[PDB]
Amino acid sequence: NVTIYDVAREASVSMATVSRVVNGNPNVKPSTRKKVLETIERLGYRPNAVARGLASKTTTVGVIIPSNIFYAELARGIEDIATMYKYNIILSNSDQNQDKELHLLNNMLGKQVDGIIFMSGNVTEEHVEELKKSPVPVVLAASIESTNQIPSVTIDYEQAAFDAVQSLIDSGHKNIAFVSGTLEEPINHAKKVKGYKRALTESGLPVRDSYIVEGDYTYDSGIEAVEKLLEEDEKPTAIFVGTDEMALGVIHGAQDRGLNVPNDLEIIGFDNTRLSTMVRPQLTSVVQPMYDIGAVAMRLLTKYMNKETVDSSIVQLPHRIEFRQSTK
Repeated sequence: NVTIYDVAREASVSMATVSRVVNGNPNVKPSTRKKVLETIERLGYRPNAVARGLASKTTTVGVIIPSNIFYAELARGIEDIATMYKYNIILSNSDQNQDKELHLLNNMLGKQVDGIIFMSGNVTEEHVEELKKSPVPVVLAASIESTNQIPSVTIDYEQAAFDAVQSLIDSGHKNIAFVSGTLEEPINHAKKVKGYKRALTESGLPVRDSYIVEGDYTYDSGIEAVEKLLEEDEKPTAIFVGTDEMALGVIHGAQDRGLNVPNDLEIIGFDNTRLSTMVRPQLTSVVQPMYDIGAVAMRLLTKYMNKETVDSSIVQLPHRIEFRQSTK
């Protein structure tokens, strides 16, 4: 676990000075000795290599993650398998794709065995090519790429969309819109949009291009997008929304236009964020099983880092929908 280097950093001296103190050099300022000795005791540094190696090794895993809540459960899920697998977790918050890609080349100088679990809200194509570099195998969690060379553990977004929209239809709505995150992202253009379309097709419903409004993942775009849809000639009576945060906007814009949300306009969102229970018509919304996704992820990774069979990439766990008050 612990090197000369670790000690020298911690006591703010050079490696050569930690050795000097390890070797009992007598002309080391004794304040220096003192601090270097306490750092040694404190960190648990042994000067004997055969002992230092004996206390250590064991198979470790980097985890790159944006950590509010639905992120936390994904963590717990990973942590819980590391724990019984007796592996170790390097966790690290990264948000900016610049922060994201450093962490990659970053913990990429990891340690014994090694492998990496990655989760981002979308994919850099850069990202698809840095993953492929790293010798250690990478598993995507709650992240897709269309780059289906990267093993991924997620829900079925397209079916989850489909399922979100189906409940609207089962409830009598003909005129149902979608409010998406940035379409460029495959969660959107390639899944929730498909599932939304298909839900409409399979019940022989019109698939208007104007019922599909693109937001930016903020609460406002959410608000803007309702303004737009509410200006349509025949207005939607129900709206699927690609994330919760935008959906709070959509409920609120409607409530600002005098519309009762269940009664004039049913709304459903995605992920089951803290916010879904922080609006008043409480947002019925799609629950990913994030604990499982991180667990199953960690296992997947493991079956790679050990080199074995089974199907990757297409690991899709089930989702469900928490029906709350923003549907009838």
